[PDB]
Amino acid sequence: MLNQFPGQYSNNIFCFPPIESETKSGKKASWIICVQVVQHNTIIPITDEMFSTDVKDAVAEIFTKFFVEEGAVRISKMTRVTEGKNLGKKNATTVVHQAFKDALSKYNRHARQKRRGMIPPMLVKYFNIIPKTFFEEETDPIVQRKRNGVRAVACQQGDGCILLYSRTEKEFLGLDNIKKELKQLYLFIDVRVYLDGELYLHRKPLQWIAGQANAKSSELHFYVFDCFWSDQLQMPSNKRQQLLTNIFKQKEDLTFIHQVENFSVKNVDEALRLKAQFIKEGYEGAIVRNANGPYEPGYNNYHSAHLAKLKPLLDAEFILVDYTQGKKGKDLGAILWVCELPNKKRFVVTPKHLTYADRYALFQKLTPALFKKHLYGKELTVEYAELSPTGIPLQARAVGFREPINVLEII
Amino acid sequence: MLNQFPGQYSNNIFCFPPIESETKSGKKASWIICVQVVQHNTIIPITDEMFSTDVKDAVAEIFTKFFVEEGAVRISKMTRVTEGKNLGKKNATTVVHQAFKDALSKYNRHARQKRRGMIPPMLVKYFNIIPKTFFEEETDPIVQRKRNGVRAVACQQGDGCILLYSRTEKEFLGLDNIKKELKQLYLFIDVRVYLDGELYLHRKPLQWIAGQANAKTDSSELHFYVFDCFWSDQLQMPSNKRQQLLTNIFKQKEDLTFIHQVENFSVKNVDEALRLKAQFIKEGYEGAIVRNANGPYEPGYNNYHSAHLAKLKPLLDAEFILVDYTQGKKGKDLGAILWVCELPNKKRFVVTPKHLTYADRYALFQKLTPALFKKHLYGKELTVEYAELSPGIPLQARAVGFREPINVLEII
DNA sequence: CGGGATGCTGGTCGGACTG
DNA sequence: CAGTCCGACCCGCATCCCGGA
Ligand SMILES: Nc1ncnc2c1ncn2[C@@H]1O[C@H](COP(=O)(O)OP(=O)(O)OP(=O)(O)O)[C@@H](O)[C@H]1O
Ligand SMILES: Nc1ncnc2c1ncn2[C@@H]1O[C@H](COP(=O)(O)OP(=O)(O)OP(=O)(O)O)[C@@H](O)[C@H]1O
Ligand SMILES: [Cl-]
Repeated sequence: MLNQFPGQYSNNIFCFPPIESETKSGKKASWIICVQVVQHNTIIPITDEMFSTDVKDAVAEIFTKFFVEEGAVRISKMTRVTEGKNLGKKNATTVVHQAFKDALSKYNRHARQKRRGMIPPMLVKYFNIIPKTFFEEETDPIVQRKRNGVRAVACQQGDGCILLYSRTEKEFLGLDNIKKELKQLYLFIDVRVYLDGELYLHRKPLQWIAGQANAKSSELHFYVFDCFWSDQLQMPSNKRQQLLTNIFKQKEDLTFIHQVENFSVKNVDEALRLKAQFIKEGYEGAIVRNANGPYEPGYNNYHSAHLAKLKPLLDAEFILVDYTQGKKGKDLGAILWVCELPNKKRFVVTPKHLTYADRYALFQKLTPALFKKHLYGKELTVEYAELSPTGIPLQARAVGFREPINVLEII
Repeated sequence: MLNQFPGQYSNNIFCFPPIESETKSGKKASWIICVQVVQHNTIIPITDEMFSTDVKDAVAEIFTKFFVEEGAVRISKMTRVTEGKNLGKKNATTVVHQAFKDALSKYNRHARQKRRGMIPPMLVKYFNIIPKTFFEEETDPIVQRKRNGVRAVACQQGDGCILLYSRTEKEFLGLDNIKKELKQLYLFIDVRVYLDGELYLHRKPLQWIAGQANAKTDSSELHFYVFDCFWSDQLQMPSNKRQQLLTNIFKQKEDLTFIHQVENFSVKNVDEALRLKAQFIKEGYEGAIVRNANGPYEPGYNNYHSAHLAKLKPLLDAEFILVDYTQGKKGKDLGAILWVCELPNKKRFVVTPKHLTYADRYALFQKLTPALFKKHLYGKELTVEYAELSPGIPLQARAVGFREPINVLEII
């Protein structure tokens, strides 16, 4: 299929992307290679069918065009492809398909003769909250599913090696099914691009997925949800996702590598419905990306404020050790609980099922005495997001106690 | 030049190493490829001169031999090499040289069709001490120079990539001069081998060497000095055997410019080892490495240090505040005074008086008082020769002397 | 300095080859 | 007769050498 090759198609002539460079004189140079199909002294339009079956007396011609900054163009002689290769085998190529292969050959080699390490993948700062600025952009944010697998970044070392490394900046062993497909895909795409994704196979626990990724069965898939260039880390998230989609338009025959579906939302409610939907399809949640977010690598565990994860909260039990009130605004005068981690380190937990009138009334009517006799030392189940690395649970809310009490009635 | 190719030479026929395999029946199979040079219907001996100039009407013949466990041998047809390649260019090969290239081709491909990640480099436990067990082995230990550079392990990923990683298990950028030569060297050597060495360029500070190794834009001026090798499937292999394999690897290619084997020295006693250490310091190296002859390769998994290597280097210098004194507990150190300095973190450690006899250490610990020490030694600054920092206390610490010099034997 | 030619390794294809 | 080896064919990466500026 055409458009699997990089470049623009126009007036029946397909041209690969111009490769620009500087010369000794300091002027700008451009070099372009182009493919055309000639039958009966006529350039005919290129069709997807002629990649499977030849057309009678059609000849493919390849030529290059070269010119300095605002100078006259120079053309090469036409190399005529009149015949496919591996002509007897199942490897056989059509004339047209073989010409594009030779064109992409000369193109990739020209790029190599006239032209990179591991970058830590970007990390998500926000958790079940979407900053209002996400919907103040000219473009709507993107929503993606949140797969509970193992994270991996792909790149090509320039010598030709495909690098698959981890969130801990560690190269992966095995995954030959994926590295094989990445080697194929990198012939058709810019070799400097980093592909950022998740190793995963659906309906499988993370212990199994992490088991295959770390160990040295070729059954995992690679779901790419982002890309970036080392020299253009400020490129907006939106533009990075159009480029990523042009990369995957090229190859749709891949079996183990997949682009992650992108969803547009205009408000928080649209986003929370997609998060609901992905949980029922068995995923871990949703990812929200600001449309103008740059690529902020996670150097020294840095989290970007232009992504948000939408996940369900974790469950745990803690010992209630004290109570207090909120400080800021509406939370001022509203009661908060103080649980404690086994390290005697303590944290605030928010009553989830009480109105603000209750939180005000409860903090007014409670005494150190009545809390020592009825609440101290009780076990309290706490929905929380993450543990601050401090170990403190973040965004902690009290679901309820084991032994059920009504705190409104305590005397 | 012949011995640049793996295999044995005998009766004028060179044969590459047998590649063994299993069959469905479970019997052992062996496959061998061999090269011979025939002139006038006679196998003539292969010479290094035939790699630069052809011999008239000599033809090189390549053939394979294949046989199952204790079964009759099967022979292939002879592939005749009558002509070198790149015949007009400076790339030209002789007939004989071209045949060995084609043999090593079929050999490497057969090995690939019938057949690995980072392992943390092994770490040195002992410091300016050589255990007596090093000299109880059937073979004498090996001493090497200690280059103050950056450590690196080389291996080949099997797909064809050359991996150069660090002690931190992190792949290196740049070093194209070194990776280029490793790719050429790995055509002739077992592809399963790890080469363990040091990135270095002599008479240059470590800030510069580390500067070129870490950055992705080095000037391609560093060298790679290999001092060990290992196989993932045979980490119990004794140090001695690993160094012959390593030396056979480097016998092959001596044309390399950026890759070097580290000179091996035999010693029979501690004094022999310390003279080599002295000698390397005067040539500007950091010290010596001592390897027990039967030491396996123990990778530094959780910063694990192997008790079958020892470094011999000069000690570091520092100043600490004297805060207390005590005595030794074990044997000859019993009743002998020790000082107690303190790190800025208020953590304290024992320092040994270096220039006092044991009679002095006994007398001092008997005659000293908390009073006399609080008034003349407490809080003073004391220079301390030490080895390393315990992962923070200085280890093997010795007192050179104080800033303001006092004679502690005369304190009253 | 751009590119054809040459040779190399790794990939796939297809036809023996042999227990 | 089931892998099991291997020549053949392509292709990306090197180097060598000769136009092409
Ligand atoms: N489409 C996606 N976009 C971004 N991240 C995704 C996506 N699908 C799955 N993920 C995973 O979610 C993680 C979000 O980054 P974050 O810093 O939140 O990780 P974490 O909190 O340490 O791990 P977890 O999110 O599992 O608790 C990434 O590491 C990635 O592996
Ligand atoms: N011939 C050699 N054999 C072994 N190690 C060598 C040799 N030459 C230099 N070295 C270096 O000495 C180091 C000894 O390992 P060790 O665990 O003692 O390192 P370290 O103590 O953390 O670093 P340093 O030795 O610089 O203090 C190796 O990492 C290696 O880089
Ligand atoms: Cl040396």
